[PDB]
Amino acid sequence: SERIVINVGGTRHQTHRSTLRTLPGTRLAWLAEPDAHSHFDYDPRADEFFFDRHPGVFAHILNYYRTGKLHCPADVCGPLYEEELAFWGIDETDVEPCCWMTYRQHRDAEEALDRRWQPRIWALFEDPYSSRYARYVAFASLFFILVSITTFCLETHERFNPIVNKTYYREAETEAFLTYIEGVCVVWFTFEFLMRVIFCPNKVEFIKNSLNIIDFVAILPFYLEVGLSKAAKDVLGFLRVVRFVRILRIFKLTRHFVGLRVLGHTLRASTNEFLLLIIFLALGVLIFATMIYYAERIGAQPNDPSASEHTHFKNIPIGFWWAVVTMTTLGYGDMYPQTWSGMLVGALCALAGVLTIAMPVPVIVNNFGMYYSLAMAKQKLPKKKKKHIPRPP
Amino acid sequence: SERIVINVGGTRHQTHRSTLRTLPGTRLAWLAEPDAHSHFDYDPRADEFFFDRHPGVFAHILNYYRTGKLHCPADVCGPLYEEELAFWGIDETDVEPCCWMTYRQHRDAEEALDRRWQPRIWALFEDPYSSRYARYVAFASLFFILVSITTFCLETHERFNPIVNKTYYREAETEAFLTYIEGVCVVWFTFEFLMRVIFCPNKVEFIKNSLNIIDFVAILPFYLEVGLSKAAKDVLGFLRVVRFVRILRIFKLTRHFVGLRVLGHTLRASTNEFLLLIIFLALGVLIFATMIYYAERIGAQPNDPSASEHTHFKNIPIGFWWAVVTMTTLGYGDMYPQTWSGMLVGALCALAGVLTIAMPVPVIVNNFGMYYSLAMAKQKLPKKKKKHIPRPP
Amino acid sequence: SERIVINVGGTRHQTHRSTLRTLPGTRLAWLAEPDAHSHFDYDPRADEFFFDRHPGVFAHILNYYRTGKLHCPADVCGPLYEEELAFWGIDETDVEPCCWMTYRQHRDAEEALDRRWQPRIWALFEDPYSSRYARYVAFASLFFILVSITTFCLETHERFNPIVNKTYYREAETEAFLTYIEGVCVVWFTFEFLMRVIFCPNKVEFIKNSLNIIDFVAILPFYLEVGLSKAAKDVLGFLRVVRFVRILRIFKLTRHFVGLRVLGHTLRASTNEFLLLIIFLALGVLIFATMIYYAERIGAQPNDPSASEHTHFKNIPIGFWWAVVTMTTLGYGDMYPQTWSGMLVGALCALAGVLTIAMPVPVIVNNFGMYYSLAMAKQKLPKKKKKHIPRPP
Amino acid sequence: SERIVINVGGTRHQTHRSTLRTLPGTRLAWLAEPDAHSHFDYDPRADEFFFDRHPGVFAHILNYYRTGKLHCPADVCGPLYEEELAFWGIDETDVEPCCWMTYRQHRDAEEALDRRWQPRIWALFEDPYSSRYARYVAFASLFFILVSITTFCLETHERFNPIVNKTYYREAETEAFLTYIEGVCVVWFTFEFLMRVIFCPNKVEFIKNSLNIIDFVAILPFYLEVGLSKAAKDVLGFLRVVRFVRILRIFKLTRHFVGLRVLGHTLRASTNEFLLLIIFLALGVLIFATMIYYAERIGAQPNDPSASEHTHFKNIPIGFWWAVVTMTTLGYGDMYPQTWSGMLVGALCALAGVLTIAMPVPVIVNNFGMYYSLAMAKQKLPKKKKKHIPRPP
Ligand SMILES: [K+]
Ligand SMILES: [K+]
Ligand SMILES: [K+]
Ligand SMILES: [K+]
Ligand SMILES: [Zn+2]
Ligand SMILES: [Zn+2]
Ligand SMILES: [Zn+2]
Ligand SMILES: [Zn+2]
Repeated sequence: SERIVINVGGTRHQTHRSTLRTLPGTRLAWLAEPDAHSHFDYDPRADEFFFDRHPGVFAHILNYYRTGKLHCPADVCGPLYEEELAFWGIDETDVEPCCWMTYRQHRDAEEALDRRWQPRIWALFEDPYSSRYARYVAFASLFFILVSITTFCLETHERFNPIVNKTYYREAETEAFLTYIEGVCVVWFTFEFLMRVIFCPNKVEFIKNSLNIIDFVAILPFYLEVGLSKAAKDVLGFLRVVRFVRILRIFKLTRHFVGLRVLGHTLRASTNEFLLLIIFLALGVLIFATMIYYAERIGAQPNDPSASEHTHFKNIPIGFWWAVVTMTTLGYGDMYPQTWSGMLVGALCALAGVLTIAMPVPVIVNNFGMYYSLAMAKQKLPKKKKKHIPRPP
Repeated sequence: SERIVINVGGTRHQTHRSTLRTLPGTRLAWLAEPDAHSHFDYDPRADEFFFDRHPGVFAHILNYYRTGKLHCPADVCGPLYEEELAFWGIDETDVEPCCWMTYRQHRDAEEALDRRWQPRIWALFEDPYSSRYARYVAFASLFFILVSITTFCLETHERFNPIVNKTYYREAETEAFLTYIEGVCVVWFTFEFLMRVIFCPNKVEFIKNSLNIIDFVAILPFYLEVGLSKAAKDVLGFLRVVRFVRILRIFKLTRHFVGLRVLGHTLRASTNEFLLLIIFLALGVLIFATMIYYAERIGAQPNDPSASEHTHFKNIPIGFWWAVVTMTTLGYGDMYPQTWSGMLVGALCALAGVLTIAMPVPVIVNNFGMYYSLAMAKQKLPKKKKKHIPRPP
Repeated sequence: SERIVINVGGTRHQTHRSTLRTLPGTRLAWLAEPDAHSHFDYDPRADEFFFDRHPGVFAHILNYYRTGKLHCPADVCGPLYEEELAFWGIDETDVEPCCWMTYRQHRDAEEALDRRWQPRIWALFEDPYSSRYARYVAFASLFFILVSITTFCLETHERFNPIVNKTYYREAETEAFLTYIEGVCVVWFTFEFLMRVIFCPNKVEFIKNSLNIIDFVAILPFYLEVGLSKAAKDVLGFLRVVRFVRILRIFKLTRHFVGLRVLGHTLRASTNEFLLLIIFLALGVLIFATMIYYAERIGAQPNDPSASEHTHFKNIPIGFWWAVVTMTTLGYGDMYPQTWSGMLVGALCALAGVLTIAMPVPVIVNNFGMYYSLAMAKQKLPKKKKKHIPRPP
Repeated sequence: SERIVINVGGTRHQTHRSTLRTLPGTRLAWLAEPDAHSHFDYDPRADEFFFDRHPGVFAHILNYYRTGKLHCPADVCGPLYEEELAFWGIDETDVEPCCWMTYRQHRDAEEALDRRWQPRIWALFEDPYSSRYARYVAFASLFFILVSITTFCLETHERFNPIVNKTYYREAETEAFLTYIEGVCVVWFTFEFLMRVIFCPNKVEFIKNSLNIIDFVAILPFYLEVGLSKAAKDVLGFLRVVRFVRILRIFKLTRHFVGLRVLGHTLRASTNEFLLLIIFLALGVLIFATMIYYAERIGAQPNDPSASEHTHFKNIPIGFWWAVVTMTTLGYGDMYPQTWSGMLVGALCALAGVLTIAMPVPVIVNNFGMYYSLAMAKQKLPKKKKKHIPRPP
């Protein structure tokens, strides 16, 4: 009467029926009731109920019954404790904030990290290692993306844009070689795009796929040569700006990399820290721009009609630029303080920038480290054969 | 006789009566005395006293009785151990320094993180989400603060300050548009301020509130147009300097952010590390300024009458500026060593600066990380319903 | 029947025969079978099988039998748990990914960190502390390597390369003193190399040794003076480029240092993070170069025939250089944005560079820290005498 | 026979006599012998030996007996485990390298952190808080040290060194005010120094005290005015260089600070990491200086007689300066690559510098963090009254 002995995995836990009776609806509560002999495993020889569970954590569960606050035992992996409290009926959203960030850590990382010829057609878009043709087409598309990017970067150069005379417009024209190489790359990319269009299951998600969007936007300007006078000039002007995306085709290749998927998950999972960093920088930039603009006017020469003639800080927005360059410890040197007051404000800006940049960035860095370790583990670990054949219920 | 068996949560702990008798006044000490059968729960069948507590930590408490030094078991959350030793009577200020910083960690973070129409009137100052009018007034005050700040930053620009001729004073005058927008913003802010003044409970703390102080100081210069000749020029000169605070109205909006409250708590809780960083920087700056000023004179040309003509380091304070810019790895390039001795001193300055900046900043960064994790946890965790109905004493 | 009591190190673990029978082939499975009395140690008095093992981890092993997922107890060193599960028959490649990176940590670090006168001849190449002649030859080779390096660095100077007139070729010739010192150093190094050639066991690995390769490549140019007209000029031109390696002889001395061996192991063990860092930098550099080149053309003056006359960003590759200098927070200041659009892109470049540089570098830094702590431990720990005399099987 | 039951703190540990007999000379070994009933506490009723010790760690000690390798249980503070194994007789220098750096951590930090009127005379050198006169003399010496330093820094300025004509030597002379203030400060410091000389116990250590050395060296130049023609000019020239130490008197005041004592202990305890950092920087600087000097000559114009006319990298030592400025991400911009090859080498230099600077600096930073946390703990913790009255042996 009032003393009940729980036998968990061969370790006898003793407690009063009242302590079990505190938290109702849970399995131990039902144990405390007078109709428990039939309900649960029990032997009249020793008057102990037997549960075939880890005892080392049942200590902590029973502690939640005793004191009233549920904590995570720091000597067991989060998932192990999760499964134990799941069996005992304790709700997992009860743990104290002192032990919540380590408990809900692996599960946060885990959640963040998560007709006959049609297969052979689609095998050109599957993983490279999934076939030999796949690994060849992947190498070829890599070569052609690189050639496109190099053509772009060389097209913007001077050596390949000699000035010429047109009869009466004077301008610089691009070499023919570049246009020919661009045509070749467009032919290859359009062939690939048409072959991919051949098989397009769930065309809504195919259009929602950012990669295919980038491909089509990148292939639009060249194919607009036939389509393209007054509107034609504006559309060409925006067509150069569209061609600006042609470097974005490199993500098609780098998507199969692991570190980049981890980086995408890190970014999408650390929005709060990015917003925090941007707010810190905005406040710092504004405050220090105002401070330096006013400091640099103290020593202004009275003779000059303008308020500031000898200082780079002729207004506050210029202060914004200097404040960013100085807080990130970049320090180009295009504009710097030139008055003792300006120098004081500048030293404060450098130190405050180091601090308010080093506040949230370590949070973000720890997120990436955790996700990368987990992803590399899940990649390295050989595929299991589920050695444990579970017993029937 | 001399062998007493303590039954804690179904685990029998055995020890000599002397070990219990060492630390007097505590509950176990009273257990050791010969008048313990009535005082505590005890059965003559097994000669064991029964305590319904976590046994895994009673091991460590009894260890304090045995050896004489109290430690924190690194496998339980600090608050759990705190509550257990609180029950057993052990003083919490006895733990060894090896295990004090982790024990008193959550409790440090926790402490650092902590007439009919009058409600509807005050509802304009309450949280935005607390109503719909609140969220609208909040959006409107955001718009008007941003307009005030943009007017300020554009007022300091040249494009909006064209030079003019006044008849005989020559100066640049600000555009009328800016003055009109400023008047509009002042009208709105004064309306808000008067409505807030309508209801001001505990007016002493209302005046002590830094936000209301900033509001009044920011609204004083405009309203001084009517009040405002010899004293008037000085008060206008200081009025521009007062208007310098008008950018501080952005804290009124950003106070409801979480990262900023965490930053305020971090700053206020890491004063020692800030003083340490400032002392390190002062010693480094002084020492390296002297060293570089003397190094740069070794190669001074004898012909020149001045001691230093070819060096930027004409004196030591200039050295202060260079030493800050160089120790923070900023490196503007306005002044740099130009003598082999100067270059040696410069390399030492760069390395020593990296080191004495990276000494205390990680301490501060860890503080912010801990406070931010705890605050984000306490924000995310859904409000509890206190499932545990405590038993009557 | 169905209730089996395992006695591990004096702690009785109780469980059903089914739970043991789940995972077959393991020792506990064989325990569950009806032919277990003879097979294992067992007493009919208490009906318990006795195993003389750590019980605190047998809890977790039996937990793997019960639930079906094997975890690492965070309260025991990885090697201890490894040895226990090795005894019990559990495969070590079954642990959950939540507890794999800490389990397989020490073993990863450990694996990464791992005729009469012929002995006296070879004693000149052995460790310096291994003899007295060894420590003397080591000091002497240090002196001579340093003299060679100083001769090199001074040979490239102007003070030692005065212009002269040759009769009709005009050029600058190196001082004779440098050539004499070089000859002396070559004599010493060739004597050392010949003495080492005297004894060369496993000559294949001797040739595979990078140090001996560097020695021979460094000693080739001088000895080619006798060997060395049209081909002679090209071979001299490449001989200067070969002599460029003469600074690599410093690794011969620094190989006996500990931090450098740890750094070599860190590099070779963190290839993935290096590839990740290089990919991040390549994407960032490409993207930001394109963005800044296009941003800086928005404000281009229309009068100029060239597209860009007032900007340092005349093409995209120049953008590559600026993007590296700006993302590493180096910021020389040779080229910087000069247009409001350029300044926006520049601020984004600085922040994104800090982030994508601080992503993988902490992983690499943690690797080096772990390897260095382990190597310093293994160096400090005095050589053991294996106090534990193991019992015969 | 062969089965011995050890009762440690009420938990029965069972093991074979052979396992105890493995490690000889230790207490458990003596337990295993047949003459153990009299030697140790033992009851024939239960055939168990009773030890009044923590059982949770006796598990691990007995594990050392069983397997043969001693590990540290990660759930107990290092000192607790130290004291337990000290009682059991296990040598502490046996623990495995996997668990040595965490075991020997607190003890490393701890070791690193460690006639009638004569008392009133010496009370002027004792701690400021130790009296009222002490706190006053401390404030006064602070004021006078600051005045000396300000006089120094202003003496090197131009405003206070106007050029004058002496009749025939032309030079700039220092203002009289500075000399008068210097005389006053020297009078005060000499009075303090004489009063301290009054009482000088253990005069050998008084002379070995670096602070008194600095005081005497700083006070020597002024007092040499009376002592001080040909030798006089050289001694004055070195006297300015001696006066260079006058800024070192600030350590007299800052010695009572805590962060500085922690920094001194950190430096003295991290010599290996400093040597490692310096070696890394020397190799990096040498290698990259050579690489950039050779890279920048590829694009050298053939017309120029000199090898390099258009590059800042006219020789290799200049490369040393650039390599330091670039590896520390300082980047003054006085010299930077101007050739595509030079730019490649420069990008490599920036990245390699970040890496080989971030390798050992985190080790040093962790040392400082550990020492600072321990020192702040030992400072905060109130002085104990040793509640535990130990029992007589
Ligand atoms: K910089
Ligand atoms: K710069
Ligand atoms: K810089
Ligand atoms: K920097
Ligand atoms: Zn786990
Ligand atoms: Zn907790
Ligand atoms: Zn271990
Ligand atoms: Zn402890």
